[PDB]
Amino acid sequence: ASKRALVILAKGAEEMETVIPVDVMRRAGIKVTVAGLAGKDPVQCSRDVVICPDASLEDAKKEGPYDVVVLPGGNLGAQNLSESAAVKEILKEQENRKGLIAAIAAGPTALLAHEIGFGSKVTTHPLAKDKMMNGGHYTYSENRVEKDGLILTSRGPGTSFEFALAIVEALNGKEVAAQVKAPLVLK
Amino acid sequence: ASKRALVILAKGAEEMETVIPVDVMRRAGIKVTVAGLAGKDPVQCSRDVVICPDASLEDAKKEGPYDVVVLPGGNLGAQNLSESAAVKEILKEQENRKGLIAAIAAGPTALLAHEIGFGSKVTTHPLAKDKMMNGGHYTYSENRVEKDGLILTSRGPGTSFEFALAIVEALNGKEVAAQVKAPLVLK
Repeated sequence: ASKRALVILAKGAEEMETVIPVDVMRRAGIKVTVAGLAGKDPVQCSRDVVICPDASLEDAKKEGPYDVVVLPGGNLGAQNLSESAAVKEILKEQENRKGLIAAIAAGPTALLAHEIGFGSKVTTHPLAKDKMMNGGHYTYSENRVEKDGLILTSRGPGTSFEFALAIVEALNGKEVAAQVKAPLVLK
Repeated sequence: ASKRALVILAKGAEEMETVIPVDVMRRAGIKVTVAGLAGKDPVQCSRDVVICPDASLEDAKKEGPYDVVVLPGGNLGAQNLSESAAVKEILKEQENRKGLIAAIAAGPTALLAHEIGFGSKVTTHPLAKDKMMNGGHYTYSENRVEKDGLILTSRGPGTSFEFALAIVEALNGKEVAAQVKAPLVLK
């Protein structure tokens, strides 16, 4: 009955873009699984914050399917996601089953690497735009949060709450989103 | 030299109110030490995100003094901070040395527990106002970020960026604060 979310955590991930969505989704009653790309070991994020995943991606991948697969940003983190064959398979399967895919900041560049959702209108961190647009497989947007069907993208740490709340609305509805939002004291 | 910051991490701390300041301060070139209240073991935050401290508070306390002591929020986390004799001593020392003390959400209630900065104008998460105002030792504010001398407070996850940038400006200046802010893509 409860929606499930898979958050793929790789070394170099932007910790704020990882923690805000995980926190907000759990406030929404979503069962969130933080899966480590390299395994079950703790992950050293971009600003040295060390986060211990709930499980390895290899294991979490066997506990699917998920209502949403979340790709945090962070330059080095995104590169790790982009080079992962496991991630490629996870996203292809999610896209095939018509499941939501959400990526923030540099995270969307992983979609390009795995040829996911070509033709979609997307946004990324301003510094990741060129990389994301290489080949013109997507149409760029400056919106803080962009949702084109089952592809949901966002721009950076500063858009993480909007990003997370958009995921919540897509999975649990806007009433729940509004309920979760109020206590956050967002402007 | 570079400024130093001490972030006291206790079980039940709100992970967003912990990670955002740590991340933003490090982007500001501030040497941040995430110290675990109970020790050097991983800490289970309010929304189950597990964070590994850089060191135990016991050891971090020996590497002082710090230019700012940061108290994250989270109902249960703030309660642990409020009940800690180690925290009481650290804050008293910081207050006596005229060093900055910054607390967010429920975090300010730890200031009350340790009789820190009485008379200061402060803010807290709306649900922590009554606890903070017990006895009328402070004057309450609705401002998203309140700074009365060396006592800096904020309201919640949604004010974490404002809170963190306020700390940066207080330690490294308005110029550095603006430089760090731009890449965040804040609204």
